[PDB]
Amino acid sequence: KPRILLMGLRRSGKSSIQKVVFHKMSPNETLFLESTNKIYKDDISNSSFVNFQIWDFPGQMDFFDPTFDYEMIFRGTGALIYVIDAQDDYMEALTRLHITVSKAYKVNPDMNFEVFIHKVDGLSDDHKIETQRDIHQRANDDLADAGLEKLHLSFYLTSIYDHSIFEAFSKVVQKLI
Amino acid sequence: KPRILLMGLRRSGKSSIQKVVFHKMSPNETLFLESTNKIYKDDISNSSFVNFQIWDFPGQMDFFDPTFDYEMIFRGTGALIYVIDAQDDYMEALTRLHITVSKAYKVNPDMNFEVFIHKVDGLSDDHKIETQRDIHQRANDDLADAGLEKLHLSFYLTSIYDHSIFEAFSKVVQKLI
Amino acid sequence: KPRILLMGLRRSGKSSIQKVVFHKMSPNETLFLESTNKIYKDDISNSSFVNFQIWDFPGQMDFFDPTFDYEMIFRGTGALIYVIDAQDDYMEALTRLHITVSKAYKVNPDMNFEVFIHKVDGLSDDHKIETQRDIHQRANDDLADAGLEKLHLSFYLTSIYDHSIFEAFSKVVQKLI
Amino acid sequence: KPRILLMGLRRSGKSSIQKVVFHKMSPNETLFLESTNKIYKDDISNSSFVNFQIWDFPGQMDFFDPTFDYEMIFRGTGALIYVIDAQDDYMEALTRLHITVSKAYKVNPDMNFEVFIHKVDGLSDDHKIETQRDIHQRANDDLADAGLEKLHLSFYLTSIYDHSIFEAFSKVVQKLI
Ligand SMILES: Nc1nc2c(ncn2[C@@H]2O[C@H](COP(=O)(O)OP(=O)(O)NP(=O)(O)O)[C@@H](O)[C@H]2O)c(=O)[nH]1
Ligand SMILES: Nc1nc2c(ncn2[C@@H]2O[C@H](COP(=O)(O)OP(=O)(O)NP(=O)(O)O)[C@@H](O)[C@H]2O)c(=O)[nH]1
Ligand SMILES: Nc1nc2c(ncn2[C@@H]2O[C@H](COP(=O)(O)OP(=O)(O)NP(=O)(O)O)[C@@H](O)[C@H]2O)c(=O)[nH]1
Ligand SMILES: Nc1nc2c(ncn2[C@@H]2O[C@H](COP(=O)(O)OP(=O)(O)NP(=O)(O)O)[C@@H](O)[C@H]2O)c(=O)[nH]1
Ligand SMILES: [Mg+2]
Ligand SMILES: [Mg+2]
Ligand SMILES: [Mg+2]
Ligand SMILES: [Mg+2]
Repeated sequence: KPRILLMGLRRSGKSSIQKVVFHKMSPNETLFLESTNKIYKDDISNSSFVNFQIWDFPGQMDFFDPTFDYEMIFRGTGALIYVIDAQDDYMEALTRLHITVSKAYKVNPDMNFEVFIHKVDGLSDDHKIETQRDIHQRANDDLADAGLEKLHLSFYLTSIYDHSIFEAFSKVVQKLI
Repeated sequence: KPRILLMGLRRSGKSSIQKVVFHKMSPNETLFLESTNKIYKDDISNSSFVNFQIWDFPGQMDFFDPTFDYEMIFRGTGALIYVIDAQDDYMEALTRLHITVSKAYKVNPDMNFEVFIHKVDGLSDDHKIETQRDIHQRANDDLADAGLEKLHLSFYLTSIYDHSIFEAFSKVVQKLI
Repeated sequence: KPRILLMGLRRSGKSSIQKVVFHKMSPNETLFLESTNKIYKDDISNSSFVNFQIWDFPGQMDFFDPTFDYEMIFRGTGALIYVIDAQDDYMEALTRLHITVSKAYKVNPDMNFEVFIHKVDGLSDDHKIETQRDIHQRANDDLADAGLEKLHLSFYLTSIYDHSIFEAFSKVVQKLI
Repeated sequence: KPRILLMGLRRSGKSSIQKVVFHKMSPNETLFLESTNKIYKDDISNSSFVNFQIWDFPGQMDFFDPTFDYEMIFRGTGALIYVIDAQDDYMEALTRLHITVSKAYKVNPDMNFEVFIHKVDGLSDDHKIETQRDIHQRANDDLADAGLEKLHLSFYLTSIYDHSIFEAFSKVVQKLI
């Protein structure tokens, strides 16, 4: 069944997203989530829903940890959602995005890359658009510099406090089935 | 006990309607519903509610599939709700509506025919009214051409994102008890 | 423990009130409630809540049914909530209110009489006030004519679609503890 | 694991806060909470949340009751949340706040003192600010008079009817981990 990864720096909102979208958590409650220290493999198995697996990662996985066979993980992955906290400085997020998608694409160029520009409830509508544009351009420029123009990133403006996170996650799922 | 069918093209919103109205699903969650591949017979049995059965059909049932005795099904049916996605082109929906209600009426002319012009949260109020008028007129004209003027269609403007789907489904139930 | 009765004509909203306030029912779902045909004794027993019993009656109890010892019921009752559908004609409701409270007061003049002018979500704010005034004056005039000036009615404007039903029911409970 | 106390006069909203934030209670339902007569020790233990213990106290603990070793309790306490009903007169609340934090600080000067100026949904925004200022100044002046300038109070404007209670409680938790 399709496997979707949730990756991104600590505090970007990965666990909140899976809890709100798939486990009926109120967004307000997500403030009390513990920081994630083990990969959590969430089987969306209910007989009425599309069936797929979501892997909620600890933020900022260490690609040098020999416990983690990232190549094997990526070869079995249909989509990688990279979550960026739009309310915070995102230069490190952009660096880690690049490292992550370049490693994934090299082993599975059929993977879909989905960038959630997240926590946008804290931004004005115009600033959401400017933030997406800056992220889009910087991320694509980094890809171009590395000879990875053919690696396509899709961008989404998301918040757990409205419909947008559900719409975004649904678009990601629908591409895989 | 009364039997109500949910029919309509794939993606019209049948399963969403039954989940939101009768199973406490958030409308946002319905984005992740699987396409329905078997008739689901939902017994509304709770001791505090009106008791009736809802049959959630796969979209666009094949009237030529010999596994399905539609005449027998219709003879035991009190109401047929035909769901139309108002945000999409509805010419095929209108064709299939006509085929469906004409077949049902021929075996059970006491059946109530209930047309949910659905997903109206994506329409302006004026466009909702124009869409209902166009559907109403086209559907009635098709009935007239087939000599089925006495077959009455009732029309409802519905969305899972507000009270309207509950109000509509309640009106359908109340007519049967 | 305190006993509170819910009485009123059929369809006034008695069962909706108890379901929404004490059983987490969405107001939208109450459209599908069956008409009540037996007294339902609801023990509010949760260890965190005030403990009391709510008796949800069939609408328009028959005072002439010899199965029902209304005097005994009233002698054990702390408050009687009489629910009136504000969206409907309320002349019969006023007649039945009078009959009900006069019978109750005669056996238990310590009972509290609480009139919920209900379903006010369908009224303008000014019309809510005029409706309460008309009900208040008519009900008190009927009491005066019967020599029951000392029987006090309290009036509340309520809806299951907002905080008002909770506020009203809380006021009734607080008077008893 | 961190221990957080909820203290404050009766009816200030302590139990409502813990129920709404940590037990999915609707704010409307909190109207029916019983007055608390025993300390309730609530272990926030879910494997996805920060793990800590909340002690919901009866309002206005009696420091002279020999059943209660307040010094021992305070020595094991990371934060003390003192809840003040902003809609009510708060002179007694301020007196009891002072007594409480001075006793706590004397045995555990590392404790965090968190004052929730609560029920602010009943105040205008400007009156919220003036109420916080008056409470802040009066509380600090009392500390200064007692030679307790180094005892720091943090102030929060909270309501169970919006995000503010969640935000406030989250800030308190985050300071402890
Ligand atoms: N304003 C706002 N805050 C959000 C949003 N999504 C998550 N948060 C907040 O962001 C914080 C961190 O969320 P969390 O899901 O734990 O992040 P994470 O990416 O799983 N962290 P880790 O990698 O350490 O496990 C929480 O306080 C949460 O409520 C959002 O859309 N808007
Ligand atoms: N905007 C909007 N979308 C809706 C509404 N009702 C359903 N949807 C969406 O329509 C899509 C299809 O819904 P679904 O209930 O699976 O349709 P179905 O008619 O059961 N399909 P099938 O016949 O294949 O089983 C979902 O993404 C769902 O969220 C509505 O009122 N508004
Ligand atoms: N608009 C609106 N409708 C309401 C309100 N309360 C209840 N209703 C509706 O009124 C109808 C009847 O409700 P119900 O609770 O069954 O009434 P009842 O007084 O228990 N009837 P019976 O005496 O026959 O058992 C339902 O369709 C319900 O949704 C309200 O505050 N506003
Ligand atoms: N308007 C409003 N009312 C609130 C708020 N928080 C609590 N309340 C109300 O305040 C009342 C008392 O709440 P409760 O939680 O029992 O208070 P407590 O401090 O635990 N009392 P005790 O010390 O006796 O146990 C309830 O009616 C509750 O609904 C709030 O933010 N706003
Ligand atoms: Mg996490
Ligand atoms: Mg379906
Ligand atoms: Mg009833
Ligand atoms: Mg309490």
